[PDB]
Amino acid sequence: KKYSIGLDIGTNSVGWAVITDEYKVPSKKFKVLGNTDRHSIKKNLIGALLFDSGETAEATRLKRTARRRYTRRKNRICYLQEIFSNEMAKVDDSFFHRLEESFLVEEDKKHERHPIFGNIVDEVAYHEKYPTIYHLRKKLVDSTDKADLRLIYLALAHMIKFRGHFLIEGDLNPDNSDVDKLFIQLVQTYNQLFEENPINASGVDAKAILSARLSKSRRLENLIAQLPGEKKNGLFGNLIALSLGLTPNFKSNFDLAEDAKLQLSKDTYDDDLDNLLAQIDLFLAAKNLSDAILLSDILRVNTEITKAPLSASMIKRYDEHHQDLTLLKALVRQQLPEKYKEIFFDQSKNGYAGYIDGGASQEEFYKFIKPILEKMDGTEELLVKLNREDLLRKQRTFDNGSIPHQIHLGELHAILRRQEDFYPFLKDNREKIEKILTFRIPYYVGPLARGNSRFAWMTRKSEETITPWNFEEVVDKGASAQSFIERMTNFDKNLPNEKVLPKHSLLYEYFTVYNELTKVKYAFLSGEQKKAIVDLLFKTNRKVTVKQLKEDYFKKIEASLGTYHDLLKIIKDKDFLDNEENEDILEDIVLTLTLFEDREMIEERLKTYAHLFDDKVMKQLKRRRYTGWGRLSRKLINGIRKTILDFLKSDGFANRNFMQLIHDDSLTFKEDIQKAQDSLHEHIANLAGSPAIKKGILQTVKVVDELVKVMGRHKPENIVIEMTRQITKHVAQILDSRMNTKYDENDKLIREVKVITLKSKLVSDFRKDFQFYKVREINNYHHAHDAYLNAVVGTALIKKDKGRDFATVRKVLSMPQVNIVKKTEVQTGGFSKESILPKRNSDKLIARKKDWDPKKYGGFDSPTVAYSVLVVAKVEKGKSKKLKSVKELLGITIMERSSFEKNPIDFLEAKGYKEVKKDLIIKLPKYSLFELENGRKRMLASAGELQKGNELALPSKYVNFLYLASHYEKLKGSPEDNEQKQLFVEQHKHYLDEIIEQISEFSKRVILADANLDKVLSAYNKHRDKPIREQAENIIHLFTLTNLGAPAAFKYFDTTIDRKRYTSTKEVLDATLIHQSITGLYETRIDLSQLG
RNA sequence: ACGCAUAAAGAUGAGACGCGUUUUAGAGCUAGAAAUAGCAAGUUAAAAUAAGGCUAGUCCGUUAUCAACUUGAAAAAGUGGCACCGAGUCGGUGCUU
DNA sequence: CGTTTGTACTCCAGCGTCTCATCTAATTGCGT
DNA sequence: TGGAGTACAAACG
Repeated sequence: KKYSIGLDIGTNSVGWAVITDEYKVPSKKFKVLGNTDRHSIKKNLIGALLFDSGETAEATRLKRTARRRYTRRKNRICYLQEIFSNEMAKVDDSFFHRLEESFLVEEDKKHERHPIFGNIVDEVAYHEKYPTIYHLRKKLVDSTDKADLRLIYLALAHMIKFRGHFLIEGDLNPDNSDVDKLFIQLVQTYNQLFEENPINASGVDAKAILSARLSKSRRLENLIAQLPGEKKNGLFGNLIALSLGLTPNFKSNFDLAEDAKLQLSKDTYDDDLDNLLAQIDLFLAAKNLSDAILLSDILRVNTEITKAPLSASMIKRYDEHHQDLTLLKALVRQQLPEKYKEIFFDQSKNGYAGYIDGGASQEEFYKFIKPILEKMDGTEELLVKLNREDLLRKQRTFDNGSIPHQIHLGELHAILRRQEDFYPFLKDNREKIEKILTFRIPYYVGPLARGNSRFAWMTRKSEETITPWNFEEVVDKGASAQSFIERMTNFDKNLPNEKVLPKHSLLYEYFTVYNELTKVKYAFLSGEQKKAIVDLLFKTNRKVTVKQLKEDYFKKIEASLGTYHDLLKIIKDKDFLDNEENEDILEDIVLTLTLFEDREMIEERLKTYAHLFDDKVMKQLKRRRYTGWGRLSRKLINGIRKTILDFLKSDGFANRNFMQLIHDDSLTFKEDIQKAQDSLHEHIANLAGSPAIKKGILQTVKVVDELVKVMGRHKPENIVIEMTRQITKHVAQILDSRMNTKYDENDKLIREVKVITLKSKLVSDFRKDFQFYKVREINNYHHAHDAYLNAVVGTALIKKDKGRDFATVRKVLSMPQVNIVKKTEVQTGGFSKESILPKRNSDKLIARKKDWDPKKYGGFDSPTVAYSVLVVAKVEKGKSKKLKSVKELLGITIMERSSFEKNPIDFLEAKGYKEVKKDLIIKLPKYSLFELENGRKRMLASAGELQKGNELALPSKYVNFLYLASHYEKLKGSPEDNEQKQLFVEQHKHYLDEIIEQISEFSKRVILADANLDKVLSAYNKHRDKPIREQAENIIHLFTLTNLGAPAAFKYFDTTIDRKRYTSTKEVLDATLIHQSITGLYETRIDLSQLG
């Protein structure tokens, strides 16, 4: 018999339906097996799979990189301890050890409690003399006396461990923090160079530039307000180049500097400024201006006093906190004695004592303390500081995120240079320590694997271990840098194994220009004319017009080659460029000038050709750049056999374009078959979009194949799919390739099965036209009905009685039975919640390491179960230790399944069970389905919780009525329909009571939440008087009691009603467990009451 | 002015920064039998950031895939009759296994 | 009297900013 | 979101 399949793909559901030539759905008597006494069930060919949505890989990468950074930060300190290790034995042979025993409780320490000095008086003196680390950093920088080696190490480790951002290149001159006023010096120098004496207006201080939020709008407005400059060089158009990345990247200035580019004042600036060098300070002052605007912004100290600006800022940031605390204590105690014992003694409010010791941030502390400062007398300076957001600040606060590492380098350099003459091993290791601080792995070399990585691409110049001091002697940077881009670039589609040509490659240029000119006709343009036209026009003219100059040449005798011309300007040797014996040299150059960007690999690669052309040409070309990868490889256009490029260069009927030349002639048709070559699990990688659709496609294929398997393996006639978009074009190919695997008398496909695709406008119009209204809040049958209607409308459209069929449509929409299925799944993810709880005496705490007992150290909490196993055994009951037989359900967590699947018997024994019976172990994943009396179903959600399992089969008349009242005004859309709709809905009201009765009966049968039903009924009785719309708007909310899935709270007009949480897992240990196939038609029932 | 480089959505990979938690170290004092009472103080550091693994690397550990049962180490293959009259989570009648 | 267990009721969970590279695919400024 | 954890009072031996 003929039939068709309808489908409806989604992000969380896949409706499937089967219809014969008549639009009704067939039914069959499917067999069941197990230890039950049932043998058959009769089911309808309708269903709807449901599943959990997939997710993106981002959140895993964001932790993988963090794991790498934590694995490297320990190695840096390991190197530094190694350097000190030869001498530290003469001072404190255990210093590095107490620093590791520091974390753990006093009972488990092997050495003394005090980390630094190991005895009480010295530790107290140390904390008395240097209240923070910064008072030590500054002391070491500003001193000429021998420091103790422990202090030097402790200061150095702080900077090597915390080292600031690497985002600024070149040097920073520390004293430029003082010279922020040099705006007048800038305009002065601009006046000296531009002797026309531009405006020297000084009425606006640089302070307004530094203090403001100097966005482009603010920068421009403030700059133009202070200087209506007579030329752009004195205003924003140049000062942006002087203080920010250039928006005028081209034509940065027209008068000086060759009219050439500058971009963002990188380290490359020192050579990009050669345009100014060749034709000339206006451009020198930018350096000091930027240094000033940075340092004077971050540093609150004029550095003329000291070499260590940051240590000098933080001391003042500490002193003001002390001086304000001592004042505020006195004021609060004098004016409000009742608040003193709250603010300064609590640890729960947002007060000061709740800001140090609690978790309170700066923002909420100010929010709390503003009023007490405001209404009290004499606090004006505190109000000023608070409005500036500099009141009671901590040193290591959240906003240190902008300090650059040159400051740390400058401090460390002097720290070494003051002490090296007393401790010789520092003298010959300075270059090593400073290297440890500054060393960084380049972004294109990647992980330093040895072949085991799934990610790495690095290649080695030697088989040796990498350290900071010999990185470039072991990694071969050129090969890694090339592979970095070669890894990601895609392959040629026509022969899927060779790399693609760059867009600017010269062979590609010839190919394109020949393919263009061969189509010129007047009769096709013969070969000698090809040579003449190309040599005259395309090798001389920088933009040959499409039309005119060809006609000019024609009348004289009787789309661009850009890279050729750019090379012609870069190197003037005409016959060096225009020679075949140099084509394979220049092609490498055109590749290098697009494969690299860092201006070091280009030196690395071009250097072999330095003899072949003079210095100036080489230095000019080194700065050139190209970008873009094309479509075709070398093998497809040339080399493979005369080649195709030769045929294009030939004369006669070879003028046929590539796309036709390769296609018609067997001699060149041969390539497309000789290397023509794939399963779904890698074809799916070609699909664009998020994984959320890939999952739906994958499930849809399985559903289709298994439906075909059920139906006696006769192929379906038509398949209708639903989501001008590529994805729905790809899915059609995915289905039809598998379906039509059959070949005709010409060895090509036979269309056994047709694939069709629709758009939702038709089905929505059908809904509105024939009043098959959909309400999304009641039950999950809409997926199946949608799929069925898709199949109906698609088959009707492709075949093309409405006065006869609608009865069948009505009944199949009204059928009570629909094969809803939820996909079982083993859980994957993190072991437990991340928050490290404080120590508690409860035993739920999970140890954070092997030998850190949670009772003393705290730890994680609330782990997650992977799957649950039914176990039957004997357990030791009572003080008399009776080995009572027990049947029990146990949960296996993600952390444990590795051991469990390795050895179930010893794990179940370690749980405490004795004499467990092996073959009675069952695996029960999440969402396993159980059936109990009266059809009361429950799904497992964990070892100790359940979920509902039933669908409410509300009749069609009620959903039809509720549709006409869930929307009243917006639903109208037309007066002639509205009048009769209003006349209809008004003439009966008892349907509200019918809905209440239905919900009450269904809840009494299967939900068993009677208290909430009583509350609902009482509230409905209370509000019976309200108009019909007000009733309906919350009657729609009322079905949240009966819907499938985990229970959740909802609200009724004034009353919130809380969720009921089933927990009685014990009631299930004797229910009929159901195993289902994906479609749900094939079933297996295990009766747990026959076991144990 | 039709044109395409464009911004504005994503997908994937690599390189660095700033915080936040947890446990110790920073000798609280006085009057009282104690409970309690009065006052003083507060800003920093070390160690860990999925338990761990063997391939021993400056490497790997949260994405994707997964009813039963027979065979197969596994991949993988294979295993469940039809017509008719009716509907409250699917029934019944008939034929043939 | 002592124990297990059943219901109703809270309170809760790691986060923000940089640089670089490739791809797809639908969009618009105003190129002239 | 929806699941683990704490604190509370009644049925059963």
